[PDB]
Amino acid sequence: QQFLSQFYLNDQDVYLTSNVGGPIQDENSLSAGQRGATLLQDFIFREKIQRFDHERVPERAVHARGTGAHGTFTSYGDWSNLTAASFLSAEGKETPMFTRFSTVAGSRGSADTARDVHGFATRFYTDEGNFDIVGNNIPVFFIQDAILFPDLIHAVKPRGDNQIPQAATAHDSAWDFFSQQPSVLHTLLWAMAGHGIPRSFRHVNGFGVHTFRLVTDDGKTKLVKFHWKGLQGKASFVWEEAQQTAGKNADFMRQDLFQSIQAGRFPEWELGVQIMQEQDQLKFGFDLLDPTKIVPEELVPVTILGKMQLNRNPMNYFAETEQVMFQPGHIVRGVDFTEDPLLQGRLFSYLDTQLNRHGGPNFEQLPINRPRAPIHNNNRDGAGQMFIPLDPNAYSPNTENKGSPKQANETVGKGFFTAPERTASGKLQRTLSTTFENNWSQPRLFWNSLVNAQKEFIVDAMRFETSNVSSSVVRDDVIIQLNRISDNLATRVASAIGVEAPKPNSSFYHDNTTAHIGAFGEKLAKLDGLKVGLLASVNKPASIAQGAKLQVALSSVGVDVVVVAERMANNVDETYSASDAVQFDAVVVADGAEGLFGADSFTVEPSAGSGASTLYPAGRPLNILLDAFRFGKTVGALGSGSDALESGQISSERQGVYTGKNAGDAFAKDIKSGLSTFKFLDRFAVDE
Amino acid sequence: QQFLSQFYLNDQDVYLTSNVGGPIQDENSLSAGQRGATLLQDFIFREKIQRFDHERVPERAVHARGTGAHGTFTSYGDWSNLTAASFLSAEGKETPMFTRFSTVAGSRGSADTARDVHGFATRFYTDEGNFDIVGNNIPVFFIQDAILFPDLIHAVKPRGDNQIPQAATAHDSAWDFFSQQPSVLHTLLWAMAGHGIPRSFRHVNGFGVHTFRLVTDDGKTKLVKFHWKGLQGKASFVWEEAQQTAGKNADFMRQDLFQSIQAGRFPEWELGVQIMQEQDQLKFGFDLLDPTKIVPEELVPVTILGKMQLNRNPMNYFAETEQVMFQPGHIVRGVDFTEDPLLQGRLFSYLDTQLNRHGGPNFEQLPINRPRAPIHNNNRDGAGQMFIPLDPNAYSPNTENKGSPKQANETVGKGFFTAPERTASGKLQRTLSTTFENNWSQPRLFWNSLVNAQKEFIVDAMRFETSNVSSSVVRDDVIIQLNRISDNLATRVASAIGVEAPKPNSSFYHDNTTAHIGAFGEKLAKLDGLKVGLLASVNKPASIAQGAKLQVALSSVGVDVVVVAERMANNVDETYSASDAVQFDAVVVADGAEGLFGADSFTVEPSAGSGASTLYPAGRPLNILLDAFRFGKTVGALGSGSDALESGQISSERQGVYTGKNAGDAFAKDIKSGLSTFKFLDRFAVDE
Amino acid sequence: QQFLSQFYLNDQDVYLTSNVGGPIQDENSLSAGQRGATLLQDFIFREKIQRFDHERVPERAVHARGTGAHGTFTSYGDWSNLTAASFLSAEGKETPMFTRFSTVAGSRGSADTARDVHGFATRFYTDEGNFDIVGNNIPVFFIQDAILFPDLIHAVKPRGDNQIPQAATAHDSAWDFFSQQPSVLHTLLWAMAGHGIPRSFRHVNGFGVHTFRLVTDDGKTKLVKFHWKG
Ligand code: HDD
Ligand code: HDD
Ligand code: HDD
Ligand SMILES: *[C@@H]1O[C@H](CO)[C@@H](O)[C@H](O)[C@H]1NC(C)=O
Ligand SMILES: *[C@@H]1O[C@H](CO)[C@@H](O)[C@H](O)[C@H]1NC(C)=O
Ligand SMILES: *[C@@H]1O[C@H](CO)[C@@H](O)[C@H](O)[C@H]1NC(C)=O
Ligand SMILES: *[C@@H]1O[C@H](CO)[C@@H](O)[C@H](O)[C@H]1NC(C)=O
Ligand SMILES: *[C@@H]1O[C@H](CO)[C@@H](O)[C@H](O)[C@H]1NC(C)=O
Ligand SMILES: *[C@@H]1O[C@H](CO)[C@@H](O)[C@H](O)[C@H]1NC(C)=O
Ligand SMILES: [Ca+2]
Ligand SMILES: [Ca+2]
Ligand SMILES: [Ca+2]
Ligand SMILES: [Ca+2]
Ligand SMILES: [Ca+2]
Repeated sequence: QQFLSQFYLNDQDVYLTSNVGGPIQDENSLSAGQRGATLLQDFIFREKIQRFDHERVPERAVHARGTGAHGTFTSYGDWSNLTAASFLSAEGKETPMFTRFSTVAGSRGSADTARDVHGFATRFYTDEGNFDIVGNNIPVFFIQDAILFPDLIHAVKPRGDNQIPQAATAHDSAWDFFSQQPSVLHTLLWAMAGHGIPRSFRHVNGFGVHTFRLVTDDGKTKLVKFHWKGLQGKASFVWEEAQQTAGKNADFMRQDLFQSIQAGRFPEWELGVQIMQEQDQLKFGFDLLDPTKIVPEELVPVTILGKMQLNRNPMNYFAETEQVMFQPGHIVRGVDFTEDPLLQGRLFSYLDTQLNRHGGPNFEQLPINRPRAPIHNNNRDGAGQMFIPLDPNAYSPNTENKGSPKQANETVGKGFFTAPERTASGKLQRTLSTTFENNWSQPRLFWNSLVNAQKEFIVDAMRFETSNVSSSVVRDDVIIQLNRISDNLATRVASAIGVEAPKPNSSFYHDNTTAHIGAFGEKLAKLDGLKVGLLASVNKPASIAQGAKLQVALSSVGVDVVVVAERMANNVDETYSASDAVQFDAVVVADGAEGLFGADSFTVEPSAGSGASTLYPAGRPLNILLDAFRFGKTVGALGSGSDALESGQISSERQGVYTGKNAGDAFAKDIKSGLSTFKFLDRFAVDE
Repeated sequence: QQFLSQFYLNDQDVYLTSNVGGPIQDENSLSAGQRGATLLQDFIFREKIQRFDHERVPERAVHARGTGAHGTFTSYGDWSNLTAASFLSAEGKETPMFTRFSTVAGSRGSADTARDVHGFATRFYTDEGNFDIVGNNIPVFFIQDAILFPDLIHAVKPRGDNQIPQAATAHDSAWDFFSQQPSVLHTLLWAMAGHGIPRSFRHVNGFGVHTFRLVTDDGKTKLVKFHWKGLQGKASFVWEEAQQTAGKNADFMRQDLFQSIQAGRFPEWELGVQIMQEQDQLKFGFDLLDPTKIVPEELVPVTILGKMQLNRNPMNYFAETEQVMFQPGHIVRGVDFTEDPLLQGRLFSYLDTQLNRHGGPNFEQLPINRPRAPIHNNNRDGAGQMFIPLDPNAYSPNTENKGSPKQANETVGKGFFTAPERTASGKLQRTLSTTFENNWSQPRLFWNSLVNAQKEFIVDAMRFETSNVSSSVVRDDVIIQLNRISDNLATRVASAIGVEAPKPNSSFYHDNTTAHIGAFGEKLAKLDGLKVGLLASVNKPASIAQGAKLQVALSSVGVDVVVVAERMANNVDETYSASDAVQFDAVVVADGAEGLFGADSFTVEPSAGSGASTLYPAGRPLNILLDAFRFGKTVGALGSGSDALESGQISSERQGVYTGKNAGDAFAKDIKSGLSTFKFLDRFAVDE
Repeated sequence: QQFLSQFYLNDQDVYLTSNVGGPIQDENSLSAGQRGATLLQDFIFREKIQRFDHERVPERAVHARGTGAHGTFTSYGDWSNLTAASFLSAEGKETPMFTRFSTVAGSRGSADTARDVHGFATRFYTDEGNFDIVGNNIPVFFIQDAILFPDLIHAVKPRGDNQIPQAATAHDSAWDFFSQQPSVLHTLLWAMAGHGIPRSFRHVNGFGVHTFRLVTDDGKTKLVKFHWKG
């Protein structure tokens, strides 16, 4: 906020002006008489409406729906023996960042909690150029060659004739593609697991996906995978809960990130690399160049390089978040590409697509895209040229500008250089590498590694999605492919969708596992920004007062208590009308609120002597409680509030149901335990 | 320069970087082996070539060919009793300016010296907003309603089928339009006179064309015409000279301006207004709203308000000159529009057309277009948004931003306001005003007011142009219209083009004149930047030495002496091969150079022993001399240099031919007298 | 469909081609060897990805979320005593139409069932030119002068800092504008009633909102409101 502040427009206590600084008024069109026609000479009208008429720019072709934040990177060491990259050159060295998180398929107003792969794009504004790692929350991708991207995306996006369905793979074309292109199976399993529906952007990890090269000044290389290890913990929804959130708060995840940062609860990730040798490319039984494969951490551990903290919200979403233009081609000395055909083609796309978004070639001149390092080159002109180059002789080699700008390379001026030992060999060809052909072993590895509940969630997701697939041909092709991963998986999905159970095809079956790969099964590391909804009543003021008492006990772990009541009164945060279970990570019925939770509240006729409230829909309080329970959330009750649990047929003997006499330390302890468990998986049926 | 310098990129003694600050080299593509194919991952190649591929923007729809300079305006007074305009509020108040001069019809890269109307666009960067007067070097325009602009311009521009001819009205469609739309006749006469082919942009006046309103803080108005009175004086070419210049130096006028500013010979114009009352709109015998009419200075004198000086060339032509986007809608408090239908429609076009040029709505954010005043409004977003608005509540009326930005109007915040007594009355209609119907009386006024030679130049121009009109219908229609101006004019043109001499139609004939309206007839006020070509010979070093001697005698009046010889040697500026009469305002043959001017030099056989030079084309020196004479320029000879005059059959008794013994003060005095006269009109035949 | 069919591209049982008619394959990038780098000379790759990279156009500034259908209008009469409009000149005269329905505030991909005013835009492809009535499902609008449109829309649309909330008036700026500009109250009541959340586009009426003029060949006029009665 040193650098960007030069572009700020402050509009506090000032007179309105045109875009060229003439003071104006803008509330009435210029007319010929009181009731007359509007005049063409009204330049105030036309300038104002013209800016409005042209406000929009094309949404991103993929990842249109996203949110961003500023942050800072701190290096944990001097990594110069591993890479020449300046931002990693010293312990404690700090580098500004901008990060954008996103879904993939949906357009820009689609719901945050759609099931999808998620983007995780991080820019380092380094002292030797902008460096972008444009990653995902899943370490593998659907396809093995960038040329297949429009096929994949056309298949997952809405139908060409009617543009249905929005932000969903639950339609024929998507599953047609997945089953025709089995490379997709690994990513598919991740997306059908908890990783497709995370609780927030703070509760995911990030991955560069591709193998990259790190390069030292003397040209030595290592092969790496980039990791962003989240310091909050993994937390994910179940499907029915994600759907409900989409209806109640389309902005759920962007709101969570914004509010956490405003509250000073800065989320953090550690940057790590799996460090490998050039000679390791084929050593592990798969190709390091294949973006559908993970390197299990049992084989190569993650070496931690430093830490990113997100600590500042944008001032203007459009200027900063909408306009940020990431490119994997934003590379710096000390990093190089590999021959991963997915990565290779990506490099073309990100330079080209900004011409669509920006409408011209000078997109790197936007404040959010500018480097924090000097720019000196012979590039010229183009629409939207915001600089005035003083050198009128824009060519090399020259004598007219005394040989400047000067060439920079491996040995002089700290130039970028391609890793010097990289070689090409063989015939020019359009082929699929024979090393890429195992599409099934790693999906089985992932499947083996999940807790039973998460295996079920995958099954339930695929049952849901493929029941929406009309084509019998597609449904059958899907089951055949799933069967090559696991006969159990295929059989459990087939039974819901009218497909005969397949016989085992054991070519790729195995029992290998890798640890903690699922979204479920580990406790949260931090509870920052989680919310407890305290269901209270204005008719019993002592119920409302329990909010403040519970809050004081939970403040130190960064948990907010939200007081819900029938109407806005002192110390009430929101009304039952405006509330839903999906807003809260835990729900607590306050002592004295139990009268709102009658078991007949859903269907009772609102007669005068029923004394039903008009302040919220029939059964709203009980609905919040029951939804919270069914979704697997921590539920609690204080004092007589436990009567509400009985009305809802919720036994206090169940895990994740807590009762307390009052809102003391003993109760807060239970709630903290519940919140760290996050979801109580014993409430979900599993196939026998 | 304090403002624009923040956008400067200095590339002296620096390493080459990408657009995002990464040091690079850019001289070899990345290849697979020494003789291999280029790799897609070469981001250095692609960023460099993408910038190049997108360098161009659409040329302006009209006035594509032009040049600009920075300057400063000084007010001669406190004009607050005449106008609320801030830049005219104090004696000695200074305001930065940018000015662009242009032709109209030709594309980018067309010749400076095409016959055309010329643009004269001046921006004042005032403390209360940018104010543009977008004018021409002729006070009247061809048409009376903006809606006819595409018709006029399609007719004047090249044919639709083959795009011939460039930058010329000498084709059927132009003269078809002129003869079908007699409103065009007044501007046509100005353009066919010397005003169509000026010597330089320093030697023209400027005009706002339209009647505007000036308005005081209390709402009182005057009607005005804006004038830019040039302080150098009017100077113009003859047609055959303008053509030869187009062949030898397409950049003649832009070069003249650039070099004059570099030499510190800053051209100046005084801003003036003819001040009239609202009640004067019809009382002069024509309508002040009619842009085809002048107000003769005999009826209303010009009141001088201040002075513009142009004193700094751009640093980068594209960034500054190509991207400057003028608008008559860039108006400030203290000025208002009139109901001139040409002005009225212009207001729409200049806001719309910048969307084409810039490719998006944020063109006022380009450095050259930004105001030197604060911007505060609720306009938002759009492609190429270079600001970050801090106010997230971009609407009025608001409480969320405490009611800011606040409305500015006549009485508060110094807002723009429409002159409060302007009224509308009558039926909505698409009609030509009955007050606009006299198309011929003022053309006759202009014709009457010219010296005989300039009458002849109009005749000669029309003879040239209409001899290139194939259609007999068009030729006949032209003569009919000209005849309504003057039977003399019509008959003189008709005789060249095979049209029968028309009978007089005396409806609009009159004998009134207005003073000094032509481009010819007055002496120059300043000789700054005029050029004397001294034709010398390396074989007679004393001839070259006369250059320095003549230069010393002429340096005090800002005239340059250019020494021309066979080859570059000490104190030689140009070679005969690279020289032409059109480069010089006067040509002098040096003592000792006379041997180069033999009468047989055009046709002698260049055989071995003939002695003829290969250093320049046959007859070049004599050609320069004879061209200079025929074009009407000052011609001189020193010492035995006078033998060259004898060879060219040029008698020294002729006006504007001067001889002397040596380059002393007496000869220099004669040259200054010749340069002040500029063109010797007695060398041109006139109809009897 | 006779008119639009000339622009149809039929891709049943055909070989794949480039945009300039050259038969191609598009499933593997051209590489230097089996595991090598992708070549710049792969024009098949670049044309395919360039088309993809540039698929999107800006969404409409308002009414971004909408759907359309083709149809046909039939005149019930010869209305020449009321209007010179050609498409209303004979009983039984038929004119092709296209209609788009929409919400107002939400972006592309926002929910159909957001509470909002709804667009009802109908084009008549008449024999004397295209005629559009660009209407809404509510007969009155929030503001009385077009110059206030960006103010209304900036207030209703998501906050400038964080772009929250999507497709909703349930935030401070919207209600700030509504309460500062009481002209908005009539439309507000319609939108807060069932008209803000219809069951479908088939179960709403349409309105031109503005008073228009109808004019006969001899220049006689009536003032009208246009209605589409479902
Ligand atoms: C050849 C096409 C192609 C392919 C194969 C990929 N992408 Fe990409 N992606 C684009 C073409 C593209 C794009 C069309 O160029 C986008 C849309 C907007 C933009 O700036 O780039 C983009 C955007 C985009 C964004 C959003 C950046 C932002 O927030 O603005 C992310 C996070 C990713 N991609 C991530 C990935 C990952 C992790 C990939 C595989 C490992 C991947 N993409 C493959
Ligand atoms: C309605 C169409 C129209 C009409 C009737 C006029 N103009 Fe204009 N003119 C334009 C439409 C336009 C334009 C298409 O909007 C241009 C082209 C580029 C631009 O910025 O504006 C322009 C450019 C343009 C320029 C170039 C500004 C520059 O250097 O960038 C000048 C000097 C003028 N015009 C002068 C005039 C004069 C003195 C007019 C009559 C008194 C006139 N124009 C009538
Ligand atoms: C001056 C600004 C302005 C104002 C005051 C209005 N509109 Fe409008 N409207 C636009 C500016 C606009 C626009 C920005 O020009 C749009 C966006 C996309 C487009 O084609 O036009 C548009 C789109 C648009 C659409 C979508 C057409 C489609 O489906 O593509 C409809 C149905 C309406 N408007 C309806 C109305 C109604 C019934 C209005 C009041 C009676 C109204 N608008 C006032
Ligand atoms: C890098 O390795 C070298 C040689 O082994 C040694 O000087 C040093 O321990 C290392 N330096 C850093 C940056 O840790
Ligand atoms: C880098 O540039 C320098 C200076 O021109 C040159 O000497 C050197 O050989 C270049 N190449 C490499 C690979 O270092
Ligand atoms: C303006 O007019 C008044 C009254 O006629 C006069 O006294 C005053 O000097 C004028 N102001 C200027 C700046 O000329
Ligand atoms: C200008 O605005 C002020 C303050 O809002 C208002 O009182 C006044 O009527 C306006 N003045 C004119 C001349 O319209
Ligand atoms: C000159 O103009 C005046 C005023 O319009 C007019 O009365 C007079 O007749 C004209 N005289 C000549 C010489 O035609
Ligand atoms: C129009 O009006 C006339 C006279 O009132 C009437 O006779 C005629 O039938 C009308 N035309 C139609 C088509 O209704
Ligand atoms: Ca391949
Ligand atoms: Ca329990
Ligand atoms: Ca008119
Ligand atoms: Ca010649
Ligand atoms: Ca003489």
